[PDB]
Amino acid sequence: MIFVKNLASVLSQEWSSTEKYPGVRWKFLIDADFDGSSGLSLGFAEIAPGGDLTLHYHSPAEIYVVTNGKGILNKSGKLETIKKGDVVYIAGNAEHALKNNGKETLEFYWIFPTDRFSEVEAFPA
Amino acid sequence: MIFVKNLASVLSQEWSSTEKYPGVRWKFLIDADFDGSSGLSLGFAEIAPGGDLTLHYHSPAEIYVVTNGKGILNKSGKLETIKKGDVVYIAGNAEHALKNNGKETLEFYWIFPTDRFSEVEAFPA
Ligand SMILES: C[SH](C)CCC(=O)O
Ligand SMILES: C[SH](C)CCC(=O)O
Ligand SMILES: [Mn+2]
Ligand SMILES: [Mn+2]
Repeated sequence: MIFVKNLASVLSQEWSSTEKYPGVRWKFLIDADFDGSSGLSLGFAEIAPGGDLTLHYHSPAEIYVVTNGKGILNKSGKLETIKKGDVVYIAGNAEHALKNNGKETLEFYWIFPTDRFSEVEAFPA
Repeated sequence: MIFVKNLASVLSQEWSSTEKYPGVRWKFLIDADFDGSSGLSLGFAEIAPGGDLTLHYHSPAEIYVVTNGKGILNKSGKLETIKKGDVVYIAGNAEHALKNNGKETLEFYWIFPTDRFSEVEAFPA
């Protein structure tokens, strides 16, 4: 199949969040648990000011596509600023974090080379 | 490795194009041939007004993330307009095309679950 999604497409899907990531919420836009797509999966995340996608890692490589705001990417200990217009590559099992130190919402898509988000087990650093 | 890319980062890289796709050009932002990265690869593409990413297919699944402009996505014969903020899922081997019928540049990222772009074999449909 071929399909098109945007935030409006997933209006009926509630935002997801977890205690370990303060100020972060997300929705699944391309995901086998919702769509029967496979091979790649994609979500959309918002990080509120002060929010932190806490240091973690997981087996699959990952890409972030930053679409709004600015933040601080923790590259396994080395900090680098990121902003709208950036893409980020995270090698499999590399520890990474994303902090929103700005006043605007930090927004990005993530992509995994998996059918679904639930196949990706996130381990804390 | 973990790294960040944007258009500024790849200024030194020349735009790629082929007579196969008039009015289309691209750069590689996350790609084994440039970065030694693996698992996922990503490029940035532009389609000029009247440009056509001609109907084609390839083995791996693909995602588009539209960052600007508007286009007509050909979903194996069923057309749908896409615009900034849309993401597109294309199943492996599904026939797809992307035409820019608008006045502004159609810009998007593409993502493959492959180490590099050059290993993807596209066939005209
Ligand atoms: C935004 S979350 C649903 C997890 C993000 C990540 O693991 O990089
Ligand atoms: C922008 S191109 C380098 C081809 C992308 C695609 O396979 O749809
Ligand atoms: Mn991650
Ligand atoms: Mn394609």
